[PDB]
Amino acid sequence: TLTFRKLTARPVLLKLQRPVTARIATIPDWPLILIDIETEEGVPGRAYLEPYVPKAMKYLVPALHDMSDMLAGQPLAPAEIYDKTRKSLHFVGYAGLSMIAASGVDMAVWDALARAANMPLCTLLGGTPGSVKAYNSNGLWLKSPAEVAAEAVELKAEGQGTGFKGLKLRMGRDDPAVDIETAEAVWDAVGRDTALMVDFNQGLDMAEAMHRTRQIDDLGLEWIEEPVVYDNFDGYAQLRHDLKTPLMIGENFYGPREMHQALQAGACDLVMPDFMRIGGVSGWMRAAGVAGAWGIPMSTHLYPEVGAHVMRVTETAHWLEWQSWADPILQEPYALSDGDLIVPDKPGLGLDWDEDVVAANLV
Amino acid sequence: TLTFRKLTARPVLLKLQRPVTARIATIPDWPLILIDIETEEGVPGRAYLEPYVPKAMKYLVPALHDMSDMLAGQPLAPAEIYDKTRKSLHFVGYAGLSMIAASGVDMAVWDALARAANMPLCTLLGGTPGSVKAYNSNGLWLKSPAEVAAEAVELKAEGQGTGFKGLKLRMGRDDPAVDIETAEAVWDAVGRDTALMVDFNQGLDMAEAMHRTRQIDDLGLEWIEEPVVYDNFDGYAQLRHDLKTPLMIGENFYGPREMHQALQAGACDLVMPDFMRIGGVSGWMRAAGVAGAWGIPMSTHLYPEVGAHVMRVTETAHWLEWQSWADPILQEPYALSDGDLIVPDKPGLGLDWDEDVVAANLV
Amino acid sequence: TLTFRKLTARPVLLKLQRPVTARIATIPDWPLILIDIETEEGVPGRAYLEPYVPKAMKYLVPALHDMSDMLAGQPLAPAEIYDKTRKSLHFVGYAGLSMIAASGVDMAVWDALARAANMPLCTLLGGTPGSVKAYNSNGLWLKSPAEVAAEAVELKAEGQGTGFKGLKLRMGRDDPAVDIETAEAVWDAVGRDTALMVDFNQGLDMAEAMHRTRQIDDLGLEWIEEPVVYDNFDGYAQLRHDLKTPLMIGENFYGPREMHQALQAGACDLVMPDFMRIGGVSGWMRAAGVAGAWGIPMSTHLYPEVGAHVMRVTETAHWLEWQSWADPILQEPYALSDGDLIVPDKPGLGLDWDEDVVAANLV
Amino acid sequence: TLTFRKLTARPVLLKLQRPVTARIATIPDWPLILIDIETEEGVPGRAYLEPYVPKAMKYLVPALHDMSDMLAGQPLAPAEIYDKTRKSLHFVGYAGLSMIAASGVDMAVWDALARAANMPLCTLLGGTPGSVKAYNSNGLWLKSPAEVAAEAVELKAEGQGTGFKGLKLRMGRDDPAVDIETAEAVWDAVGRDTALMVDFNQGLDMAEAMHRTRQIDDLGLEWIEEPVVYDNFDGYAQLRHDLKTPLMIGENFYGPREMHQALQAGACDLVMPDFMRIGGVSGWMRAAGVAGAWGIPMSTHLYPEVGAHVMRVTETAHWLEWQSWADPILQEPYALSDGDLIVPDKPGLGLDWDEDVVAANLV
Amino acid sequence: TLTFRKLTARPVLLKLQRPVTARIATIPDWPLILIDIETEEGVPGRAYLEPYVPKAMKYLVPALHDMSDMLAGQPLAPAEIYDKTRKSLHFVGYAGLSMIAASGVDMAVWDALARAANMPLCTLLGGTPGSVKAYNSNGLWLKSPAEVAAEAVELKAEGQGTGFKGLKLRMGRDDPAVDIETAEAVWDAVGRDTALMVDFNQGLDMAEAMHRTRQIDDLGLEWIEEPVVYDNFDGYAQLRHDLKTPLMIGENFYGPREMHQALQAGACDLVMPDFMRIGGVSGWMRAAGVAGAWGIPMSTHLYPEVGAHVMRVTETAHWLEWQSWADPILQEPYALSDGDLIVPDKPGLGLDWDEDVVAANLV
Ligand SMILES: [Cl-]
Ligand SMILES: [Cl-]
Ligand SMILES: [Mg+2]
Ligand SMILES: [Mg+2]
Ligand SMILES: [Mg+2]
Ligand SMILES: [Mg+2]
Ligand SMILES: [Mg+2]
Ligand SMILES: [Mg+2]
Ligand SMILES: [Mg+2]
Ligand SMILES: [Mg+2]
Ligand SMILES: [Mg+2]
Ligand SMILES: [Mg+2]
Ligand code: NI
Ligand code: NI
Repeated sequence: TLTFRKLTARPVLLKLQRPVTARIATIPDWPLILIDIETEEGVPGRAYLEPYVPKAMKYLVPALHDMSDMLAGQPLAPAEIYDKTRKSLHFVGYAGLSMIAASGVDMAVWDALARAANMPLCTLLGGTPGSVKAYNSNGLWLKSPAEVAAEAVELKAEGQGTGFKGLKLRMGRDDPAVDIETAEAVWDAVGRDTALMVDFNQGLDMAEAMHRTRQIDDLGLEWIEEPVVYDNFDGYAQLRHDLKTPLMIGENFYGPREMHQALQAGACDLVMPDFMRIGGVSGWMRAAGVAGAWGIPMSTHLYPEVGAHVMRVTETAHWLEWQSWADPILQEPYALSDGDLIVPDKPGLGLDWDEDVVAANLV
Repeated sequence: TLTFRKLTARPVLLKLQRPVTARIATIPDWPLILIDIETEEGVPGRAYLEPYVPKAMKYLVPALHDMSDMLAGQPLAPAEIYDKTRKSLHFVGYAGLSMIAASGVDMAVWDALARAANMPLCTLLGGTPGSVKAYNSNGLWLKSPAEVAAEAVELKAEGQGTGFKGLKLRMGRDDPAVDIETAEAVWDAVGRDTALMVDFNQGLDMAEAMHRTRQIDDLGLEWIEEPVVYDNFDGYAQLRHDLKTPLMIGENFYGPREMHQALQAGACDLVMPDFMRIGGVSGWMRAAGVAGAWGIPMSTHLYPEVGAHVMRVTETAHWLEWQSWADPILQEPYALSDGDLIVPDKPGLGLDWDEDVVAANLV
Repeated sequence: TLTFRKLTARPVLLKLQRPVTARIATIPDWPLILIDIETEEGVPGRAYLEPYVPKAMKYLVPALHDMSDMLAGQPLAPAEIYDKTRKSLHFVGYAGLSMIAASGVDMAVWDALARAANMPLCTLLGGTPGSVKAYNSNGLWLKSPAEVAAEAVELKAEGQGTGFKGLKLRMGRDDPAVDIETAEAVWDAVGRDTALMVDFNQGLDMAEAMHRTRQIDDLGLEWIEEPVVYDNFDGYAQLRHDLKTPLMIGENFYGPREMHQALQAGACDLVMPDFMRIGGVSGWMRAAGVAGAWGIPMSTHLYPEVGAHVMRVTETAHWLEWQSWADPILQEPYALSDGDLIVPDKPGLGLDWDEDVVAANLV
Repeated sequence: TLTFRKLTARPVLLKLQRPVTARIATIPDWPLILIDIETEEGVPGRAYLEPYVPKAMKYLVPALHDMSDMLAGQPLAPAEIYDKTRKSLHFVGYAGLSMIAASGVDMAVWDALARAANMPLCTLLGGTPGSVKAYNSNGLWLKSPAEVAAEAVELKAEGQGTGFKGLKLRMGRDDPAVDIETAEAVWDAVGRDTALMVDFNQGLDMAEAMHRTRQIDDLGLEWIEEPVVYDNFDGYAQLRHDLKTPLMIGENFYGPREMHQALQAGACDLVMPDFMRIGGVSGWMRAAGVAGAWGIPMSTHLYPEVGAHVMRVTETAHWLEWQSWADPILQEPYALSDGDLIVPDKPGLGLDWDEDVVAANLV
Repeated sequence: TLTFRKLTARPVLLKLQRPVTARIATIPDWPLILIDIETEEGVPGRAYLEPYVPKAMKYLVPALHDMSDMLAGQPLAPAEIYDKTRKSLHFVGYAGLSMIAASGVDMAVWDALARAANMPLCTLLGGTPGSVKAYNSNGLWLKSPAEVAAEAVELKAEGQGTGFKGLKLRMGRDDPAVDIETAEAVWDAVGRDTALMVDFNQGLDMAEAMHRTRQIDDLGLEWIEEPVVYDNFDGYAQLRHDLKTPLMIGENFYGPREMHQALQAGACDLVMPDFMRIGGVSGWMRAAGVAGAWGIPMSTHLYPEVGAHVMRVTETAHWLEWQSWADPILQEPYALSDGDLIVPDKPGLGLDWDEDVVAANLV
């Protein structure tokens, strides 16, 4: 047997190696909530959240400790717990901060059940450890073309061996021609065999989206990601239709049902759920089922360690989004080989906290 | 009157003249199940199955002999038999192996019925013997461009006289540019007036299909065949809308109803039913009713002899798929003239086994 | 071989045993065109048309003789002939009188082909002679409840043995209350386990149809047939939705494609093609593929002899519509046994003209 | 008051100045049926049918005279007579030869009604005589590119003055490249100012239609007309969507409801009802209500005189189709000026027969 | 020849025999605008408008007169006039007051055109004078049941002979249950053979409409008219779906295109255009072509005289709405016989102003 004892959630703030350079402002900081579960039987559980907004950690940590109090003494069973955490907060929404806290609990609980089985997570879910093809989203923010191009060479090599086969390139400069120029410069530096995933981060309104995505539709991008506000399914459907290049969304899906509603609306060619919004491992697995049936290629967003684990059992696995923003809190991040992330043969997610860096960065 | 006595199914394995060089592996062997029907009145029936997977014959031969036992003494009437054979295995599915056994019975009993009428099959079905425009699918597997271009010269010539007006060219190499290079080499060699039908054999996921089919959309191909796994109708609907070049599927339709559902789902521009999957002659004639109503051009897959006969009475007959992989077990294969297959003036399908090649290759 | 020599069309006009009593008038005469085909090899073909409008025989007999001149010396191949005949009249329409001529030729040609094979038509089409469940449409025209009920007793009795399991009851009286009263009086006389198929013969506009079909929706009818004008598909779709009782149409389908269109539009729950409009045996078999794919129960209209043959090989065979209106000119009408029509074991349709009744009624 | 007495239909076979050179054969002859109405009040009605196939006049004349007998003594009211002609043959189809007969009657009767009112037909319908822009469909059949280019010059000039602003060009040659060459050669000769309306005459199957219409989609055609068989609404919907050039159909619409169904199916961008199929003037004015509500531009097919009249009152009037195949039997064909056809200030249609030519070409 | 000289429009305010007794207030005044046309050739035109709102006549009279000035000297051609009037006010909307002015001109102009041809309007339109089934909308306002039942006996007798076969019963009392009692009381007094058309006059919101139309759906009403505000097509679609009783709208359609949109939206089972809103005779005729293609039973609203003329040529004519509100200003209104309005054998609408009643009620 396996019984939930308590959950501890510790907020930390990390200084990015390469700060987010958007048009609106520059963001140098990256918040993380570290989550440790204890069971009566002495099996630990470890995972983390990346909630983007440092301030919101002040709402999430309390919400996590409330969930811990609620769940104390009950079976550590991810699916049961997933149902209790959501119901507890249905009155203030299944989407949003409610889901975010519930997902954090979920990943840590799955990690604990896997350790209890003495299995890597992916093995518990019915696969095995192995490689997962990945792309580098460490940077390529809205700097100058020559700066971005030089960074692109570094980001590629971060993949080891032959390098990453893809890079995420951000767009949304005041002047569209520079975005193209930046894309053209990057390919000149790293070679055209490299896949470029472009991301607008919801920066455009529909009119801007139409003109701008059309300008880049014949560039040969791997995909065009979230050009408008994430819940505009009417707009996405129009864009998907006009665009030949694959249209990518999903990082803002709050649960499998929302994915299912996006697909019924014909809103996208590709999807990439985020682990804290989709409902953790449980939400992902259900979402993989939906994506599986529609046959839509499915990628990840953030959480490279959990992502690599579930991608090993995801029917339509497409790309794993890789970045090292969370690396400092880990004793050993997963190894890279030829741009492929390697799931290590360790129980659960195989995460161990670097407590020095944690203490040096606690809030 | 005409009465079913028994049915014999004999498994053979032929050495292909040109090995199937796919991406995963090279396949040198081609399995065939020879079917001989006996009636109480002495009228024989002869047809064959081409089930691809040699191990599968050990599931199909037993299934055929069980059908033989069940049919013994009953009237040799294809439409009644098609009903009893399907009904007997409905619990283990109408589609797949069940259908395949029922389709082999069906082709052979229609052979017997046409013999009993002393009519060629096409004539019993309401047409007459004649020629059917064909294309050559003997090869053009995944070898080098210069090697495929040379092989193409030979394949066109197998058509006799002015040769085949079309060739099937397989695509799916690791590097998409080499697929294109191969098409260009082939067209240089045999001339651009030669139609090229491109087949990916379900080897791509959706994202790969979107990119690769787009790259070849302006080449001038006759059609693009099964880019993705065959039951992904949502994906096919998408590909077909985006591609200007006709999208072709159908070889994995299990029955007319499945064809009808694919057309309702807007999955394809063209269809090419396979005789062992569609329900033999009975299935084909029904799918032809469906295709005729929609106005969808209908082509064949494998079984060039049965194909030529039914194509003579198919309202939307398009292209016949010709290969000579099964020729060795026949005393006389159908003649070719300028790329048309000639249906001979013989009762039934006019097959007589070469019992030397059979014994030389029996399993 | 088998070669078309000539075709002769003789118009005859018969006094109906039970005259058509509608609201507009009383139609007492039934026209038939008797078709005889000769081949160079001495095989005959015989079939007939029931074109409803006596004077229309002056358009069809010439049309049929014109087709005989065109076909002269060509192979007697039904599928090919069906192409040729329909093609020769395409400027004056595929639907309507053109189709009626082609249909007559088609049925007779199929009869000849089957004779050539020494097989009953149904056997040639892949089935066997046997029984086909029928219902009686000889009468139950718009008379008084008392009269209709007493006639219903005789009508059930024409079935032999336990009698017809179904009767066609015509409706469309000035006072709908009397239609209902009539239906009730019939069930009172022949018993409630007798299926009543109600036919309105296109007598109503949509508002009347909405009112009257609703009034009878709960009587327990077998079906409701053509309440409005036959090409009002928008209307039929509305009626079909509002009514729970099955809605029946199709006797005015000109070809399999038109059936396809009615089904896409959602116009009906059941279909009943007429052989002179659907395209004869060739048209029926195509439409049977379409109906089979959709799963729509398929019934016949007129031509009980051809009807019984093709229903033996029609996948979704429902009811055969039986009447004795053309019996007079046949030497041996098909036998009836417990309301089933018995397809006799004779070549083709096994029709032989009763020349005494022909001369007596020739036009 | 105005009373129908009798109707006379005279079959006539003319020789075309420029013979129809198609792919399959060459038709030099053009059948006509001159129709004459007599009224008890001494007012005549004159109109003609152009039924394409000479042999079909054998069916129509008997049908026309059968309608005379039926209408004799009844009020000469076009709408009432339209109702009564259709209903009399509904059993042998609303479409096809029956509609053709009714339309001929309908045109003569509308002509009589306009004469009785002493107004040109267009004036009776609420308009006034005037010019109607036309295009020349006299030829450009399937001849040598140079032969067609030369003819195109003569054709523009038949329009008088600055000439016809549009020409019908027939496509469908064995080699599609020569179709295009012909377009380019016709333009070289008459200037790119000239609109080209391409017509395939239903000569293609769907696969041919897809390839070929795509090849000509960037040529700058005014429209592409009936590429495939006229009732294939599913195929037309696909072509319309794939093609940017407008897709024209409708010359084979039998009645206003059929146009309505085509538009619901998304079958076309432009329509061009033919007066013998659409139901004469009654049918046209109803069709114009439909096209007017959809906003679909409506053009005509054959019958330049009736055509010019109704176009004057057609809300979405587009192009008139002009040809002079019927000219010989008219004393005074309508005047041409700078491409526009001039509706004269004569009562009715203003037709008078040249009884010399009639007698010379009677049957 | 026929030329427009001037149009005079005279406001008159009558006092209804039976005052309008709605839920909100009682309305005893009925405004009419009388319209007279002068042609250069001395042919007159007479028709009237019923704008409901007395003060509106001050917007319309200046609008009609402004139209007179612009039309001065141009040909009196309804179709052409219909286009010029509508065009001149397109900047201030095609629907609404613009249309109402244009419709008044259109009816008066068609009257003149018919007079100039010495024909009744219906004869000019292809019909003949005759009877048209009518229903009585003179009263049955929101009084008590026994009062309404009493008035009903009176209203039915106004139809002469066997009486009106239909009555319009208004609903929308504060208390629904009394609406129901009123229907029964009317039926208890005039017999259940009499059709009741129920009109709510847009008086409900959707919740009330759902509840109240449902409560009366089993009463046996001829139809249910306009329960909610007239432009709520979403709501009507729902109501029409839920209600088995036919749902009637249309009196508020501004033009044939609006009817087309309503049908496309599935908004109703029946339509009843109003002549000032639909576009007079021109708009009606076009709308009749639309309605005719759909098979929608079409009825009239107000203007019994113009209505009876067009109903004689309306393919799906259903019910004529008859009331005697405008009678006082006519010398000889149309006769009734057994509930059928009689179109008299007189040129145009046969309207002549009783000028003493006009002088007596002028504004
Ligand atoms: Cl789903
Ligand atoms: Cl279908
Ligand atoms: Mg992103
Ligand atoms: Mg797209
Ligand atoms: Mg294939
Ligand atoms: Mg496509
Ligand atoms: Mg019937
Ligand atoms: Mg239903
Ligand atoms: Mg044409
Ligand atoms: Mg288009
Ligand atoms: Mg009202
Ligand atoms: Mg309803
Ligand atoms: Ni599109
Ligand atoms: Ni429903």
